[PDB]
Amino acid sequence: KSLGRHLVAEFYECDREVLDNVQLIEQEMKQAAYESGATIVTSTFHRFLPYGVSGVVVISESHLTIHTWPEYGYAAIDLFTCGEDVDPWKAFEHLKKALKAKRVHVVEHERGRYDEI
Amino acid sequence: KSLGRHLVAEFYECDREVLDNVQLIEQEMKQAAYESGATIVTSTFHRFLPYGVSGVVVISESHLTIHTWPEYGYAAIDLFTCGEDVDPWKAFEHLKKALKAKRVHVVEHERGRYDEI
Repeated sequence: KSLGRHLVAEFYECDREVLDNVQLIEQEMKQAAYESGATIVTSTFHRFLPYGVSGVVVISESHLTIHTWPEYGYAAIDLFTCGEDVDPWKAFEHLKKALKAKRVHVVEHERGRYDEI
Repeated sequence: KSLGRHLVAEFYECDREVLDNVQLIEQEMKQAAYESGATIVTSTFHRFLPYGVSGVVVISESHLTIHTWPEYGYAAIDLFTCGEDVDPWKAFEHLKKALKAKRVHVVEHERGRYDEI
Protein backbone atom coordinates (compact mmCIF):
# COMPACT_ATOMS: atom_id res chain seq x y z
CA LYS A 1 0.00 0.00 0.00
CA SER A 2 3.03 2.26 0.47
CA LEU A 3 6.83 2.25 0.25
CA GLY A 4 7.21 2.14 4.02
CA ARG A 5 5.64 1.87 7.46
CA HIS A 6 6.52 4.42 10.14
CA LEU A 7 5.84 4.18 13.86
CA VAL A 8 6.11 7.39 15.87
CA ALA A 9 6.21 6.31 19.50
CA GLU A 10 6.22 8.05 22.87
CA PHE A 11 7.69 5.86 25.65
CA TYR A 12 6.87 7.02 29.19
CA GLU A 13 8.00 5.94 32.66
CA CYS A 14 10.96 3.91 31.36
CA ASP A 15 13.91 2.48 33.32
CA ARG A 16 15.88 5.71 33.72
CA GLU A 17 19.16 3.81 34.12
CA VAL A 18 18.76 2.15 30.72
CA LEU A 19 17.73 5.48 29.19
CA ASP A 20 21.05 7.03 30.22
CA ASN A 21 23.19 4.05 29.21
CA VAL A 22 24.51 4.88 25.74
CA GLN A 23 26.13 1.44 25.43
CA LEU A 24 23.02 -0.55 26.34
CA ILE A 25 20.71 1.67 24.24
CA GLU A 26 22.85 1.02 21.16
CA GLN A 27 22.80 -2.73 21.82
CA GLU A 28 19.03 -2.79 22.22
CA MET A 29 18.52 -0.56 19.16
CA LYS A 30 20.50 -2.78 16.80
CA GLN A 31 18.82 -5.85 18.32
CA ALA A 32 15.42 -4.29 17.58
CA ALA A 33 16.55 -3.78 13.99
CA TYR A 34 17.43 -7.47 13.89
CA GLU A 35 14.02 -8.48 15.27
CA SER A 36 12.11 -6.45 12.67
CA GLY A 37 13.96 -8.29 9.91
CA ALA A 38 15.92 -5.26 8.73
CA THR A 39 19.52 -5.09 7.49
CA ILE A 40 21.62 -2.47 9.29
CA VAL A 41 23.62 -0.17 7.02
CA THR A 42 25.13 1.95 9.80
CA SER A 43 24.37 3.26 13.26
CA THR A 44 25.56 6.15 15.36
CA PHE A 45 24.90 6.77 19.03
CA HIS A 46 25.75 9.80 21.13
CA ARG A 47 25.52 10.67 24.80
CA PHE A 48 23.95 13.96 25.85
CA LEU A 49 25.09 15.62 29.07
CA PRO A 50 24.05 15.75 31.87
CA TYR A 51 21.64 12.97 30.87
CA GLY A 52 20.38 11.42 27.66
CA VAL A 53 21.21 9.26 24.68
CA SER A 54 20.56 9.79 20.96
CA GLY A 55 21.08 7.20 18.27
CA VAL A 56 20.04 6.28 14.77
CA VAL A 57 20.21 2.97 13.00
CA VAL A 58 20.18 3.43 9.24
CA ILE A 59 18.54 0.45 7.59
CA SER A 60 17.64 -0.33 3.98
CA GLU A 61 15.97 2.87 2.69
CA SER A 62 14.76 3.89 6.16
CA HIS A 63 15.73 4.21 9.84
CA LEU A 64 15.25 3.52 13.54
CA THR A 65 15.86 6.41 15.93
CA ILE A 66 15.67 7.05 19.67
CA HIS A 67 16.17 10.10 21.87
CA THR A 68 16.01 9.75 25.65
CA TRP A 69 15.42 12.13 28.58
CA PRO A 70 16.40 9.98 31.62
CA GLU A 71 15.37 12.87 33.87
CA TYR A 72 11.76 12.24 32.80
CA GLY A 73 11.89 8.52 32.03
CA TYR A 74 10.79 9.48 28.52
CA ALA A 75 12.02 8.34 25.11
CA ALA A 76 11.07 9.52 21.60
CA ILE A 77 11.23 6.52 19.26
CA ASP A 78 10.83 6.23 15.47
CA LEU A 79 10.60 2.94 13.59
CA PHE A 80 10.43 3.61 9.85
CA THR A 81 10.79 0.45 7.75
CA CYS A 82 10.36 -0.34 4.03
CA GLY A 83 9.00 -3.56 2.54
CA GLU A 84 6.56 -6.24 3.65
CA ASP A 85 9.39 -8.45 4.92
CA VAL A 86 10.29 -5.96 7.66
CA ASP A 87 7.83 -5.41 10.52
CA PRO A 88 8.46 -2.33 12.68
CA TRP A 89 6.23 -3.69 15.42
CA LYS A 90 8.83 -6.38 16.14
CA ALA A 91 11.26 -3.55 16.86
CA PHE A 92 8.65 -1.82 19.03
CA GLU A 93 8.14 -4.98 21.09
CA HIS A 94 11.86 -5.46 21.80
CA LEU A 95 12.34 -1.82 22.77
CA LYS A 96 9.24 -1.80 24.98
CA LYS A 97 10.66 -4.72 26.93
CA ALA A 98 14.22 -3.35 26.95
CA LEU A 99 13.26 0.11 28.24
CA LYS A 100 10.57 -1.14 30.62
CA ALA A 101 8.14 1.55 29.49
CA LYS A 102 4.95 1.59 31.58
CA ARG A 103 2.91 3.66 29.11
CA VAL A 104 3.25 4.04 25.34
CA HIS A 105 1.56 5.94 22.55
CA VAL A 106 2.16 4.97 18.94
CA VAL A 107 0.97 6.46 15.65
CA GLU A 108 1.53 4.49 12.47
CA HIS A 109 2.19 6.46 9.29
CA GLU A 110 2.24 5.23 5.74
CA ARG A 111 5.23 6.75 3.98
CA GLY A 112 5.05 6.97 0.20
CA ARG A 113 1.49 5.81 -0.42
CA TYR A 114 1.30 4.17 -3.84
CA ASP A 115 -1.76 6.23 -4.83
CA GLU A 116 0.17 9.39 -3.98
CA ILE A 117 3.53 8.75 -5.68
CA LYS B 1 4.54 22.65 25.58
CA SER B 2 6.76 19.74 24.50
CA LEU B 3 10.42 18.72 24.46
CA GLY B 4 10.39 18.70 20.68
CA ARG B 5 8.64 19.46 17.41
CA HIS B 6 8.61 16.79 14.71
CA LEU B 7 7.58 17.26 11.08
CA VAL B 8 6.75 14.11 9.16
CA ALA B 9 6.82 15.18 5.52
CA GLU B 10 5.95 13.70 2.14
CA PHE B 11 7.68 15.49 -0.78
CA TYR B 12 6.20 14.80 -4.22
CA GLU B 13 7.31 15.55 -7.77
CA CYS B 14 10.83 16.55 -6.80
CA ASP B 15 13.77 17.16 -9.05
CA ARG B 16 14.72 13.55 -9.71
CA GLU B 17 18.34 14.48 -10.47
CA VAL B 18 18.70 16.06 -7.04
CA LEU B 19 17.06 13.10 -5.28
CA ASP B 20 19.70 10.75 -6.66
CA ASN B 21 22.67 13.04 -5.90
CA VAL B 22 24.07 11.88 -2.54
CA GLN B 23 26.57 14.74 -2.53
CA LEU B 24 23.96 17.44 -3.14
CA ILE B 25 21.49 15.91 -0.66
CA GLU B 26 24.08 15.92 2.13
CA GLN B 27 24.88 19.54 1.36
CA GLU B 28 21.24 20.65 1.35
CA MET B 29 20.38 18.66 4.49
CA LYS B 30 23.23 20.32 6.38
CA GLN B 31 22.14 23.72 5.08
CA ALA B 32 18.61 23.02 6.33
CA ALA B 33 20.09 22.22 9.74
CA TYR B 34 21.89 25.57 9.76
CA GLU B 35 18.70 27.34 8.66
CA SER B 36 16.82 25.86 11.61
CA GLY B 37 19.56 27.03 13.95
CA ALA B 38 20.19 23.48 15.12
CA THR B 39 23.57 22.15 16.21
CA ILE B 40 24.93 19.26 14.13
CA VAL B 41 26.21 16.30 16.13
CA THR B 42 27.03 13.91 13.30
CA SER B 43 26.14 13.38 9.66
CA THR B 44 25.86 10.23 7.56
CA PHE B 45 24.63 9.83 3.99
CA HIS B 46 24.56 6.83 1.67
CA ARG B 47 23.60 6.17 -1.96
CA PHE B 48 22.03 2.81 -2.82
CA LEU B 49 22.14 1.19 -6.26
CA PRO B 50 20.47 1.51 -8.65
CA TYR B 51 18.83 4.67 -7.26
CA GLY B 52 18.10 6.15 -3.86
CA VAL B 53 19.72 8.29 -1.18
CA SER B 54 19.30 7.96 2.58
CA GLY B 55 20.82 10.36 5.06
CA VAL B 56 20.58 11.53 8.62
CA VAL B 57 21.78 14.62 10.34
CA VAL B 58 21.83 13.96 14.05
CA ILE B 59 21.36 17.24 15.87
CA SER B 60 21.11 18.24 19.52
CA GLU B 61 18.77 15.61 21.03
CA SER B 62 17.02 14.96 17.72
CA HIS B 63 17.36 14.45 13.99
CA LEU B 64 16.82 15.43 10.38
CA THR B 65 16.43 12.47 8.02
CA ILE B 66 15.68 11.92 4.34
CA HIS B 67 15.09 8.85 2.15
CA THR B 68 14.59 9.41 -1.57
CA TRP B 69 12.98 7.41 -4.36
CA PRO B 70 14.29 9.15 -7.51
CA GLU B 71 12.21 6.86 -9.71
CA TYR B 72 9.07 8.32 -8.15
CA GLY B 73 10.33 11.86 -7.60
CA TYR B 74 9.42 11.16 -3.96
CA ALA B 75 11.23 11.90 -0.72
CA ALA B 76 10.42 10.87 2.86
CA ILE B 77 11.60 13.66 5.14
CA ASP B 78 11.65 13.96 8.94
CA LEU B 79 12.56 17.16 10.79
CA PHE B 80 12.68 16.53 14.54
CA THR B 81 14.06 19.45 16.59
CA CYS B 82 14.27 20.34 20.29
CA GLY B 83 14.34 23.83 21.74
CA GLU B 84 12.39 27.03 21.19
CA ASP B 85 15.37 28.40 19.30
CA VAL B 86 15.43 25.65 16.68
CA ASP B 87 12.66 25.87 14.07
CA PRO B 88 11.94 22.76 11.97
CA TRP B 89 9.99 24.83 9.44
CA LYS B 90 13.12 26.72 8.34
CA ALA B 91 14.60 23.31 7.42
CA PHE B 92 11.39 22.39 5.60
CA GLU B 93 11.56 25.60 3.58
CA HIS B 94 15.15 25.17 2.48
CA LEU B 95 14.53 21.54 1.54
CA LYS B 96 11.28 22.23 -0.32
CA LYS B 97 13.16 24.73 -2.48
CA ALA B 98 16.32 22.61 -2.95
CA LEU B 99 14.38 19.52 -4.05
CA LYS B 100 11.88 21.55 -6.07
CA ALA B 101 8.95 19.60 -4.61
CA LYS B 102 5.68 20.62 -6.27
CA ARG B 103 3.43 19.00 -3.69
CA VAL B 104 3.97 18.33 0.02
CA HIS B 105 2.08 16.82 2.95
CA VAL B 106 3.25 17.51 6.49
CA VAL B 107 2.17 16.23 9.90
CA GLU B 108 3.53 18.02 12.96
CA HIS B 109 3.99 16.04 16.18
CA GLU B 110 4.75 17.39 19.59
CA ARG B 111 7.26 14.89 20.99
CA GLY B 112 7.45 14.74 24.77
CA ARG B 113 4.39 16.84 25.56
CA TYR B 114 4.83 18.42 28.96
CA ASP B 115 1.43 17.19 30.18
CA GLU B 116 2.34 13.61 29.24
CA ILE B 117 5.69 13.40 31.01
